Amino acid sequence: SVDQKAISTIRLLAVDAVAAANSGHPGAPLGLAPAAHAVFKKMRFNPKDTKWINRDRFVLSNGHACALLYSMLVLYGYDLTVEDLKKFRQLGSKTPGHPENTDVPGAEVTTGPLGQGICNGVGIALAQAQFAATYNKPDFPISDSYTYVFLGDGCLMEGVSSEASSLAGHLQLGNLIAFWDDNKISIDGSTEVAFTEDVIARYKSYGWHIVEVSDADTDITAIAAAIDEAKKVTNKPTLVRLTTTIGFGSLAQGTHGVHGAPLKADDIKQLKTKWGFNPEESFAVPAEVTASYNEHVAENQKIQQQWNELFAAYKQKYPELGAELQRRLDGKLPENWDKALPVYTPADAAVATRKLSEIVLSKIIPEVPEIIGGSADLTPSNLTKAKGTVDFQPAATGLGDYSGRYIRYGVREHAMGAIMNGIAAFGANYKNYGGTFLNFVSYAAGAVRLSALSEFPITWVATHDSIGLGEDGPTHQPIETLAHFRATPNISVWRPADGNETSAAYKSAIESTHTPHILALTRQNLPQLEGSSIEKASKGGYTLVQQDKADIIIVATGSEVSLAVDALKVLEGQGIKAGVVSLPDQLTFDKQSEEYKLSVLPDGVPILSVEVMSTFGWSKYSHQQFGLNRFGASGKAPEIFKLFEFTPEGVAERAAKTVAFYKGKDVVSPLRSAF
Amino acid sequence: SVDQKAISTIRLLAVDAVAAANSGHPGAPLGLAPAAHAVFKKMRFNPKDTKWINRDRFVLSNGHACALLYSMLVLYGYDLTVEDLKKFRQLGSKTPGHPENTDVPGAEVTTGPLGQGICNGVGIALAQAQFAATYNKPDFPISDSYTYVFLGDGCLMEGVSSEASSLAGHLQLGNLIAFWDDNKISIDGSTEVAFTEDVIARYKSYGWHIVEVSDADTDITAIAAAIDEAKKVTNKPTLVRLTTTIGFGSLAQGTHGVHGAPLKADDIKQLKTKWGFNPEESFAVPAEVTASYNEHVAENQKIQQQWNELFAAYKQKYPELGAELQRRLDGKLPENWDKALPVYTPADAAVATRKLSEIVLSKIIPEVPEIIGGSADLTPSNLTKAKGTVDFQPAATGLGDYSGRYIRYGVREHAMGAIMNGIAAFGANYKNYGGTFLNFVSYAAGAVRLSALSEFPITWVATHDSIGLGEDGPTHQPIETLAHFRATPNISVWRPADGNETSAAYKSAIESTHTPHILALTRQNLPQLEGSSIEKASKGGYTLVQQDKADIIIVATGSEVSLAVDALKVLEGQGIKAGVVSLPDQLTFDKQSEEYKLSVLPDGVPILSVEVMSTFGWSKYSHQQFGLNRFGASGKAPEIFKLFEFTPEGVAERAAKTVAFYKGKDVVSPLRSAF
Ligand SMILES: Cc1ncc(C[n+]2c([C@](O)(CO)[C@@H](O)[C@H](O)[C@H](O)COP(=O)(O)O)sc(CCOP(=O)(O)OP(=O)(O)O)c2C)c(N)n1
Ligand SMILES: Cc1ncc(C[n+]2c([C@](O)(CO)[C@@H](O)[C@H](O)[C@H](O)COP(=O)(O)O)sc(CCOP(=O)(O)OP(=O)(O)O)c2C)c(N)n1
Ligand SMILES: [Ca+2]
Ligand SMILES: [Ca+2]
Repeated sequence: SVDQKAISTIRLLAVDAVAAANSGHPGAPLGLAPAAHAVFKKMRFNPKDTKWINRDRFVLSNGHACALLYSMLVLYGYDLTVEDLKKFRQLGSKTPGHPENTDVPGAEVTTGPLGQGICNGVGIALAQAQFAATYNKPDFPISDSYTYVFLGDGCLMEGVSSEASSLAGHLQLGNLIAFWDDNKISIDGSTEVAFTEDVIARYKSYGWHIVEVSDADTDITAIAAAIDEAKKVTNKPTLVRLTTTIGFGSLAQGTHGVHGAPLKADDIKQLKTKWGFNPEESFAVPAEVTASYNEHVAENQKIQQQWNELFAAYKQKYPELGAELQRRLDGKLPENWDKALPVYTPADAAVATRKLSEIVLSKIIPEVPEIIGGSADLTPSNLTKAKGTVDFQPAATGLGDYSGRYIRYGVREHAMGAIMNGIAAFGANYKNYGGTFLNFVSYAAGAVRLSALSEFPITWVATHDSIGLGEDGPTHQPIETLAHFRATPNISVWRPADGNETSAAYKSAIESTHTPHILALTRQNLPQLEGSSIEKASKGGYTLVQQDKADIIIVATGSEVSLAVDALKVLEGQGIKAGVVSLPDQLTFDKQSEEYKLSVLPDGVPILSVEVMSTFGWSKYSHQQFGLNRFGASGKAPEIFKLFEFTPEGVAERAAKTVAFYKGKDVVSPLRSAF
Repeated sequence: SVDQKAISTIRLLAVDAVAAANSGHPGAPLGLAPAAHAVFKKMRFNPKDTKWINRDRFVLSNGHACALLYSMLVLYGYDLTVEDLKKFRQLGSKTPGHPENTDVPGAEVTTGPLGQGICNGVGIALAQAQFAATYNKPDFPISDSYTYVFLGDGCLMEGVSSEASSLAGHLQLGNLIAFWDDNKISIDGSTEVAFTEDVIARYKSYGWHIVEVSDADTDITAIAAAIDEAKKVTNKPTLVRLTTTIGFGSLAQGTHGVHGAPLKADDIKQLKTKWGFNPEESFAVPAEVTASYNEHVAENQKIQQQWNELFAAYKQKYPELGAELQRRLDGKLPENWDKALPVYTPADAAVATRKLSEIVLSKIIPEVPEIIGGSADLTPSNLTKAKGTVDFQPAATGLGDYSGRYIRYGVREHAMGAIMNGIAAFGANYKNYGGTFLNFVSYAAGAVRLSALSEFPITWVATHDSIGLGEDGPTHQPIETLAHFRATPNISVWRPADGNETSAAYKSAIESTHTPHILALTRQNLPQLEGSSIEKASKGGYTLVQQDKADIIIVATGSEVSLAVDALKVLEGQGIKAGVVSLPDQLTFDKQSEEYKLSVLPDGVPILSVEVMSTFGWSKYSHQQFGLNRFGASGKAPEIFKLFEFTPEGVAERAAKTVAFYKGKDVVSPLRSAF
């Protein structure tokens, strides 16, 4: 049949791609080709409009199997060709060894790190439910799409998927349909060596629906029926158990050796002949397969055409919502939304930056409907919920509604991070955030790094940034955390010192389209600074106190800017004139012009950094660094600062030593380099 | 009864400690006091010998509840007193706001970051099973102890606990007995808002035994019976569901407000009067409670006394095993064990450092019985198993034995990291390791940081360290990872360049008693270096190529040392004389004498670092830094190095620019500072 020919075509494209690269993973593509064929036949999508907001989404969570995904995209006429398949795993190609959303048309997210994709699917489905609840009206199903996810044993072993699966079951996400590649083989061999749990019983315990397909090597009728069954269960996510043979058809099928290395040439020949293909030919695409797939594309394009007319009629019937939806699909924030950002003066009271963050959210959430977010069981400590908003919950629970804007993530930082990536991936201008303590953002590093690589504008509201949190002690107090994330490409790490800087940090985070943000916020109160503004803090680094005859410049962030200002006064009494630079975001600063940066960190003056955490990175901006390179302590926060000499006198002492160290030396800006 | 008085004493000590600090968590201590009383009565331990190797272990995974743990330790006469309780959460005290094994007698591990402690308990139980299988003989139950863990809803939400619980069920760890504080309250309120899964059904799906105690606020008889029941189930870990009221007895019992803030003074008064205590008194310890607890201590001490005689008789009956056990309990490695480390010369072939690591393990595992380890489903890629060894599995599976030495962790990096901490915490000189790709050590950051804070000598065998891995691409290629871990206090991060350096890295990792190690290892082959040795590499940094008239010194690590050596030859043809420093471990180097370090990085010469990852940290050792501060690429590894100019010519160009940049300047060692 044509279906059988399509499945063989998919299998052989994937094998041939791996063969051409002499690198990659043929086993799961061989095993999952029937399911991929069946799922894509049920999916609504437009290869010529990858951003249609009512498309079904597909996520390959077992991203090593991406020769399968690329083969589907090529066969369906996405902007990816057989010539691209021939360049699988080659430098600069559109077919990298794991899928990258920035590079691969039709890759919704970046996978390869196991466990992430299923969580991203949870986030796509969460966003779809919120979006539909916000916009759909009687006779206007603006959003009714599904989220289809493939995942393997490795994804099911990774704890992040347990977190997201528990939460997705709680949230009754009925448009999520996941498929487990139940092939009983991982890199170390049989799953009997390490993974003997009853997966289906576990998924039932989360409140998922289950469908089992015992012969998923051939039974596409049952796979299609499982999708239809899943669509009838509107209040539970579904797991479809696909019992497959890894490497189906290979001489080496059912073995770990077929997971992750190219097949032998004679094996590929026998695959081809058993399936009616020419063993002398590679990258074959039978025209009848193209014709069949083109029929489905044409039907999907007519569905999108009708959706466009539905949307036009929606704008006439619901003018306000229609204009809001249009603006979001255009990628534009509300005009002058930033006029809602709070502004402060030096006469205003001292406030912790966690509380300033609460106040920002309170003002901007009503103005910007595409902001949603939550906390990982730290809502009353991170201060992440705007009073009066409703939680995102299924209405059946009585605890919220899908139109809600605040997500109770539970104690699930890693899944929160990956779910945030999925919400961003949904599109529609979602600007979404997640609260935890800065030290526990580290639990989510796997997902945070992918926010950066995937270029998603997600935001971590990362409170309790330092030893300033006090008594909870060193298991809670960051030391290495900012260095870790600043050292990751494409992460804006804001550490605002006061009210105006906190507003600048949010302006950046919400306006972002390609850069994730981490906002490092305090438990303890900080004064409003003389010289701060949204305008200057938006530059990432700025001169807070200008001193034309400076003996030293002190560059600082966050809670240490006020400390630097107090140290300047101590230094005055010692006959030393200091300037102060505030550096709320190193990435934003780095992106400013060379001349702007040199105006902040000029030649001819020693520069001392002050930040109560690791000194790593700080030599970009300073000659000497005063930081904290040891773990913290459990005690009242002011006593910890005193212990470590983060006091006006301790800063002044180190500043005076810095001035003395450079006496008789020629000093150039830390911004200069040899290459 | 005295039991009732003991429970009240525990509750009120915990509340009074929180009150004195005006900080901390009274709710779970109030709810778990009955269970703590019952468990400690069943436990065998010696307050005067916290290291008795056959003690039962207790782990408080819900570490915020540590006022409960501290109260138990005080009441039992550990080296912790009521005066220490009065200093709860105060700077420098022995009663920090979360338990620290380095600080608190009777704290086996450091908890506070949720999810970790239960995984540590899995590791303690894994070690006990391996230890018992290694040493026990007929009539000689050298090791027969249990591992008791308390954990809450937050621990059950964290994915790391799912990973470890799946694995513990697979491993049939019948001496693990965990207790879930089922109080239905977390920080964000009722668990109905975020955590509605059927926990018991999930634990059954992992192969755990379940006991439910429906009135754990009072029914210590049932808690004791649950322990007895768990002890009869020798082939499954047990979860005991303790249905409790958070804050039991408080006016605010059963609310989120009692989780994490001090009780009101009038609330404490009514607690005291309802339980027969004086509301005017704090830190009361009724002498009848002390007497009852002392009886149990005296009995436990007689049990340890008999164990000491059993051990003496064991040494007579099993002389070789007895001497091995004695040496391990003394904390000593085998005499001259390091003579087994492989040594190489520059005439030997190029080898990837992952393969050099395999070869080291092959030589040292037979010589050092306290080495055990595993991989997170990457055994044939990390090369972490010595040929001929048997896996750690329950014999019932046919796949291994508890005497085995190799652990199949599955795709569970985070739990692997926390399990490694538990194996170290068991003691008996265990030197344990865990393999994954360096980029996925980041999945385990929560546990890695605790290895550092807890001072455990665990080892990560972290292969595939860079873009040198090639085609798997940027989702697999570290950039930020070494900077992150080097910026964490107390982590040795070895990046050996060749065979001799890899042996030095293992010498350090195995000899460690207080510092975790990460060994960053290559996929790709590297040459044996002229000038390397175990002796010099043991210093962490050393002069590989000395040049008395150097125009520049190039400092490098790992795969970039050979690159620096090749660049030196290019530079010679440009009339530039270079020296080369190899810096296999920055932490070890930092610990050398100031004079040694200056002999490696002298004044008066520009120094350029070369390492194909983040430049963060490198200014400690260099004036200019050539690194990779962007994500990688999917392609053949040599092509990626060429793309980013990590070639002999690209290094030479930057070295020549560095020499020119410092012409006419006075240059002092990067090791100098102002303070
Ligand atoms: C978070 C995480 N941890 C481990 C992995 C590693 N891993 C993976 C890879 O890194 C690919 O993403 C490796 O396959 C890698 O490409 C090779 O080991 C490289 O070989 P070499 O030639 O360099 O030696 S896949 C994998 C588990 C496979 O088990 P599954 O059951 O999920 O997939 P299957 O049905 O067997 O195809 C596992 C465990 C990952 N991708 N993500
Ligand atoms: C990995 C991780 N994530 C989050 C936490 C935070 N957290 C915790 C803490 O950081 C303490 O370790 C906080 O309590 C913290 O002390 C306060 O929020 C500070 O308040 P503030 O005055 O500074 O505002 S506890 C916690 C969840 C509590 O739920 P459980 O059900 O585990 O405990 P319970 O029965 O309610 O006592 C949660 C979620 C953690 N300890 N570990
Ligand atoms: Ca599998
Ligand atoms: Ca709880």
